Amino acid sequence: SRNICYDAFVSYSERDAYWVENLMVQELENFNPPFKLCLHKRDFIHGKWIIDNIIDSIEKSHKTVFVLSENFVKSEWCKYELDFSHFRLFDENNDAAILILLEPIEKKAIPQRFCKLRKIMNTKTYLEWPMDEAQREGFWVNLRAAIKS
Repeated sequence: SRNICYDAFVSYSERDAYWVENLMVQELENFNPPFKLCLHKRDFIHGKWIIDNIIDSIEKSHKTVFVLSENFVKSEWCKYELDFSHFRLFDENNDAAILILLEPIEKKAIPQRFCKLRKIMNTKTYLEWPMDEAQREGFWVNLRAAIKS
């Protein structure tokens, strides 16, 4: 396109919206230099359809960031379990997604048909949002690193 690319497309839920739209934005969009983000629940076109918003954002951004939380799992995850004929390269070998664990998640409760997700949890690969405020600086450092990895 003209230059309408993005560093990351961030999918998350409305309940976690404050964190993403304040905390993450200040550490990324307001970083220096800054990152260009497509925020799932802030930049989606109203008229445009759902699947177009998703597929389109994903394709227009270098990476996809999932902000995992109990609520995000119940309310937004499924669409990401079962996917269909669009990534001619299969997301499984397409840079992989960046996962952020905003809060802990009782994987016992996590369905079981959520194969991808369960893996994720076990693989224990994700940037865990620290309870200790003294350790959040490092977190953002890791986040930016990952997005630009």
